[PDB]
Amino acid sequence: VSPANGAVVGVAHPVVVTDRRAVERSIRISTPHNTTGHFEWNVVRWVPHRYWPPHTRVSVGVQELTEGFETGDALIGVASISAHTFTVSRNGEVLRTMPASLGKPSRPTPIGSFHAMSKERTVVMDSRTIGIPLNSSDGYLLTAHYAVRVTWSGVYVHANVSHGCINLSPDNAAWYFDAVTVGDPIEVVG
Repeated sequence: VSPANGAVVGVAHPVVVTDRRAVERSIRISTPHNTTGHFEWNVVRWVPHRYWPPHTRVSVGVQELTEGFETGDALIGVASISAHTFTVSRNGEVLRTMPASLGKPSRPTPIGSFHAMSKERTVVMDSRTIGIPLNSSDGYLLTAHYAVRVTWSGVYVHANVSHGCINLSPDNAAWYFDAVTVGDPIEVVG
């Protein structure tokens, strides 16, 4: 079961647990206002309906085991294909509307509602590593700085960008990296 014990995460962070109805029954999310959500699939995860309440203690019961974590500030990022922005708000107020490169017109950033999965100060991205040659237009070999993993499928926040990834200036990517915490909502919309 993840997040780990005591871990202070953001508000889009799902709980991950490693008959489909039968293990669902053996799990329950206990919150101060009994927050509702649903199961999504092995390994099953539970997502809150409109997020977690900020600064709320969450405990997960799964069988004879209970574990609990905390939520911090409500820091929300929204990526607009059409506005060409990444906008980061924290508790209502917006901190930065930042210009962003969201994929490329061939492969723009996939619409969805996600969370920051991890933080890596620099990450090298070689298309050869997943079977894509460098002589391709959708090919690359670069070091990404201040990379925040959006999806399992390879979107990173870190312009002809491939894999759907989100590109910002270094000043803005550094800040978001500073601002963001594991769990924070990243929203891809129009």
